[PDB]
Amino acid sequence: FNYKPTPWTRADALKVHSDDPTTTQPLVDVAFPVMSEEVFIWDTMPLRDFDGDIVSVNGWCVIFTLTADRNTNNPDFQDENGNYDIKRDWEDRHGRARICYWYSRTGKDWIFGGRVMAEGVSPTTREWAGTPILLNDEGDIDLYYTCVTPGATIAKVRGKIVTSDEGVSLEGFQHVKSLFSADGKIYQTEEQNAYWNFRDPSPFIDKNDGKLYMLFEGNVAGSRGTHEITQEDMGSVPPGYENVGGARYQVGCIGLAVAKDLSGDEWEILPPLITAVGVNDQTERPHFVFQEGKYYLFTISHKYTFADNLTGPDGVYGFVSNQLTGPYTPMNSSGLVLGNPSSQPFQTYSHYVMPNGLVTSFIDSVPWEGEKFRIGGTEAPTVKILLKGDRSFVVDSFDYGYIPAMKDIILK
Ligand SMILES: OC[C@H]1O[C@@](CO)(OC[C@H]2O[C@](O)(CO)[C@@H](O)[C@@H]2O)[C@@H](O)[C@@H]1O
Ligand SMILES: [Zn+2]
Ligand SMILES: [Zn+2]
Repeated sequence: FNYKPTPWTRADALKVHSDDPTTTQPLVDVAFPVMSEEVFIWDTMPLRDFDGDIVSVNGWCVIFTLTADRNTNNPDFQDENGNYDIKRDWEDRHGRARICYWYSRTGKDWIFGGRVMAEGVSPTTREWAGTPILLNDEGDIDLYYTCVTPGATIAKVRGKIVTSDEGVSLEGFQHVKSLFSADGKIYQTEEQNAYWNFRDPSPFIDKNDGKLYMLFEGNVAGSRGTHEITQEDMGSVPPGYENVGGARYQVGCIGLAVAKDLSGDEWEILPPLITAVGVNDQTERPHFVFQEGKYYLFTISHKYTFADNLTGPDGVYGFVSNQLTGPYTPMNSSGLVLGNPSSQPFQTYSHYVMPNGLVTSFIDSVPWEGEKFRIGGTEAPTVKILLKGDRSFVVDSFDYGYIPAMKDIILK
């Protein structure tokens, strides 16, 4: 606990630039293909090891997805004229979220595997995002995920992957351990704020101290509307930029916890690494890339969760430090790493930057015709970025849902 969070300040957010082609996702084809007519996917969680490397097993790449049925022929998802309401179906998906797995030898053209957990295993019906960790070369996996409604609880469930020449099976994801919820002194609770953010575990082992940590999305503790916007939250804003409007309502942070030992069954909540008080309510899906001795800390956020008199695109923001606990500097001087183009501002979401520079996202909403839009619920084209010191550059584009492994684990 002997470090201070690094604030992402109003001054930093004033540097955010939409449509910088070095930090903008290429336009999604409005005629994009869909990976499944039966299911929607969104948040995609590649199988990884404790350092962030994407791993295949016996040559099979694996992804875990937040997943819901498409209610195309479900009377309950017809409007008053009896027609399928894809918008209502898509916006309802959060309440229906389940974690499923897919597999592929190529890192694309994913084969559907089905549910990770049998219905009823998850303490909450909703299964929200986290990270699947391959623990060893015996195929043991810990899926860290979020249990939502009632409350918001980071949890884990341990199972096994089995492979053959024809595919992959997941087995034994039967026992969920609840790890922790918001505490109220460091991280905001439901009691303090009905709209509190607490989700998306991303565990890692730090070789500098050998300890098992996790990132997660939180908010800074305190009753909704009471937070002080400090000079450190402002940063060095220019003349005329002192009016923050209702910015005290935006209190996102990247939380950190440490495991009592490497089993990861017991956790100690620590101060956050990044705070965005007066800047953004949502620093979602925090994840590291460890490169050239540096800590690259990425988080996803929304245009519409910026505080008054700031703005930026939906997409991936990031920070870099030489030390786990900071100080951090914003990537590309503003924080923005990969934003949606302003002509298709909601085309993709849940950007996830992998250590190979590949960034996956799902297709959300693309402008279609007049005021119509197309809903995705399918993978977006993967983007490749280069990380160079405290800057990033878009340098290539790949197929829809291309998420190759960085190394292949041979099971024993
Ligand atoms: O009906 C609109 C609704 O359907 C989807 C299904 O993916 O789009 C279908 C729409 O896309 C084309 O196939 C073009 O690619 C059209 O021929 C068809 O009408 C959703 O994306 C959309 O919300
Ligand atoms: Zn590794
Ligand atoms: Zn082993």
